[PDB]
Amino acid sequence: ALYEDPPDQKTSPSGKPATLKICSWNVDGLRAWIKKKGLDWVKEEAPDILCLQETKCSENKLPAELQELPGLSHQYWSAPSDKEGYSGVGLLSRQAPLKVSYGIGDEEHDQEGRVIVAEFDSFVLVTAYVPNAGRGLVRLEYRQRWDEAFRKFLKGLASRKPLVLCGDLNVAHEEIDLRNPKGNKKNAGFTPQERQGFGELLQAVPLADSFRHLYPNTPYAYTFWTYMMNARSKNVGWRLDYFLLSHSLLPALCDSKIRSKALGSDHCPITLYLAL
DNA sequence: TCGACGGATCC
DNA sequence: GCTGATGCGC
DNA sequence: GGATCCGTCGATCGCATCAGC
Ligand SMILES: [Mn+2]
Ligand SMILES: [Mn+2]
Repeated sequence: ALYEDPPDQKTSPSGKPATLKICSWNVDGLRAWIKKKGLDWVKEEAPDILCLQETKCSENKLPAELQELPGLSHQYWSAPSDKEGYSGVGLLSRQAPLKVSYGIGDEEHDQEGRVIVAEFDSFVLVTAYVPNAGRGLVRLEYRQRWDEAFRKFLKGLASRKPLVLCGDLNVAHEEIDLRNPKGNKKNAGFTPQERQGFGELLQAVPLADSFRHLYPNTPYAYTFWTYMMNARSKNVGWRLDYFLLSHSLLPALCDSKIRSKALGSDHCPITLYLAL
């Protein structure tokens, strides 16, 4: 069945108003997404921080519209080191971060422009585009290696500051997180190995699934739909895009949204409200 | 994701 | 710039 | 031996590249 995201809750569990609004979006081709009016949607949402995944766009080719964007003037981009039109992430912020870094510190895993770490006053933001296990599961062996290194990196990071992790984590954690769980247990994104990695990420860092924490029993809430077979119009999709939080920030959590109606990609954007 | 193939296996 | 083919992806 | 089931196994959509010129 179709899904309607509930209204934005903008106070914390103690009624402190939301001070920080982060939006994350796998744009699936940055240039195409801008031509499909993505930035119009971003300007109306007016986030304080905007994280993009799968930009498929070198730093030379970044369209001009992105400079004329003064609510998000501090902009950071990572592209693969030797693979054009593939992967890529960016982070755009209203306020400059204290410190920005690329990758996780493991050469093996830092060649495909997938991770930006931005340290602010009260917390660290990681945005990530996790490697897809691939058709026929060709990259499943590599993904489990990625998962373990990524988990260890985030565990280290969260021991020093509160952590927000957002982005396309390329796994649907539980059967409620996709429309066709039965038909997809040997497919990328829903293998038992990918579901276990997510579980161990939640437990080992530790982190909480912001959206599932607030709506633990809400089905049909998805962030991705394949372009094929008109899946989006039937809401035959997957929840692949997350905000994961240090438990300490759970009392700062106001809401975790899914903007199902914003068009322009095969993912919709997700939006996080925090009281900091 | 879907339909079309199989090759089972029951009524 | 243009065609046609390939890589990638839930 | 005619009908439903049940595991593969191809053809879709969309973006961006590449090879050639
Ligand atoms: Mn994509
Ligand atoms: Mn079946």
